[PDB]
Amino acid sequence: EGCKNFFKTLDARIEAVDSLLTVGLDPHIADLPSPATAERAFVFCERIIRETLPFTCCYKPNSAFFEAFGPPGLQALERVCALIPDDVPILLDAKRGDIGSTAQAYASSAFDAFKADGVTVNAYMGREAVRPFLSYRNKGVFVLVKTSNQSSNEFQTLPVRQDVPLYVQMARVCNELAQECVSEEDSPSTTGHGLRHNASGGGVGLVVGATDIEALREVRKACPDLYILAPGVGAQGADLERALSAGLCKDGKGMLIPVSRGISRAENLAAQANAYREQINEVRRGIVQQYE
Amino acid sequence: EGCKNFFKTLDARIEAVDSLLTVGLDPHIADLPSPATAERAFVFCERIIRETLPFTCCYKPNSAFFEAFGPPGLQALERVCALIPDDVPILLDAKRGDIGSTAQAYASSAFDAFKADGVTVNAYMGREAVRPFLSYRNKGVFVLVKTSNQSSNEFQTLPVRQDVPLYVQMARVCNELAQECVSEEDSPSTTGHGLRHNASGGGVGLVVGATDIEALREVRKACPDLYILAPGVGAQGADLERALSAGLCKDGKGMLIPVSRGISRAENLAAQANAYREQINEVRRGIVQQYE
Repeated sequence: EGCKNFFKTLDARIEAVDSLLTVGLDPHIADLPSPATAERAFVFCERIIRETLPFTCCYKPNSAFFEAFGPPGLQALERVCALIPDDVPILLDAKRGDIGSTAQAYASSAFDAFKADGVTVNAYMGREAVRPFLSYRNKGVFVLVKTSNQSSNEFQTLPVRQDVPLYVQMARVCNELAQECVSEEDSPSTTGHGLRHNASGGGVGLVVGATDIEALREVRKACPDLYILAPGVGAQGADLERALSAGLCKDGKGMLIPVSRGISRAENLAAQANAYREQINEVRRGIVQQYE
Repeated sequence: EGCKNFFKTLDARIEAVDSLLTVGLDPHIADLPSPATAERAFVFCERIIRETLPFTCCYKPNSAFFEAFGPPGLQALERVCALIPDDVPILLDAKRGDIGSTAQAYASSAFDAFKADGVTVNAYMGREAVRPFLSYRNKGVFVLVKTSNQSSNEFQTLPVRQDVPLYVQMARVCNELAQECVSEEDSPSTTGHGLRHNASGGGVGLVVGATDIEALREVRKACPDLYILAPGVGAQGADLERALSAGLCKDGKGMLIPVSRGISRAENLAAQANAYREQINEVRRGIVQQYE
């Protein structure tokens, strides 16, 4: 079964280990034994995977930290991705964004070379920057909508042309794009969250910071079915219970909570991972119970 | 003299070889001898540099095409960058864009590891995504304003809050950012285009497609001194004479014309490079002559 994908594999993994926890694989030089190397970055990511695997539904390595070591850093990235099991999606956080010809090469890099199951994308340049990634029909493509940082309140929150914030228009385009890539499948869906993904387990995802509760509420309203990657928990001190409440779908899914330092710096990685997992699960229980 | 920078080195190179031609180093698999490899990508870029060097003021390798071959592809990128002389700026077209911590790693990748003199950046996430690159005070940081593709007329041209297009607000932020990073230098400048770059030869650049003449006119008006990288010529059939007229500064500089396939596919690379060089120069003659 070399038919590993993003969303279908994800859903099974989520139900199998009961988790929406995504674990970031970010080898910051400062967190590695001195003197830092690409090899040490590999070991760092290995131990993390080895210990948090039972509580994790998805691994999110961030390309920048590997790129910091040059070619040996990417050599480490490839080895890290190859280390992750076939039943656990790999979301490559590279926030790539360029024109057609060029985006096709970033897509191939992420999927053919690094062998990721999903990838992060920047759509400032419009849909021509997202489609090339979606041609790989079984892959997850997560578009940056409203980010977790402070400066997101500089362009992303600008009123656009009753006016809507730029990030909202971005979400509407993403939803329209999701609908465009599932246009030939029997509609309406027979399971419900039909735009969540396509028959191959591929589809459009959204990146919305957990830090901004309003944004999650607005994005969810524009894109009711799509998955949302919500960075912010731990490091940026985001309110986890309030975030899930705003972004989770009726079925208690449709949202991924990525944590990096929150886990990697912990005395016990495995115990910490589970702590977030359980914490997340307390909220999911409520959401799913209200509608039964 | 290991004091190579972007803008000061650039200006000298521009005057030395009399050119605003930037040569793209984009090894598309389709243009390489079959079966394509990272090694063949290196040779491809080598021959290009070897032949167009005398007419080129800057080399622009696009990271995506190297990333397409995996780690060996980046191993090739590093070798390509190391091949370029000390008097010719290297602009790494990676369109990187992420938060502080992470952007610092992309910066280090581009400068410490790949040893580029400049880099392309995506500011959808605001100024926190650009500053980390600017901490490397002698480097050129080119922000995506209004791109050359079609989909740029999807978000970039949206009216923002007398309303202005998003790309214009993006330019104003870039100019405000340039002014922020040169705030401690004697002002006004003694040479004029003072925000062009800082004392270390570093500074903020702009990426505006040559294809959209109006955009060039608008961006120039918001950012009168800054350099503009204008992709579009050749491949996307942009009007070169009209583009330069809209974006060139009074002194006949402040603009870079990147060409990839236009050159790489030519029967004679060197002759073609010069053809664009001369073509560009005919326009510069006029601009500089009107104000004398």
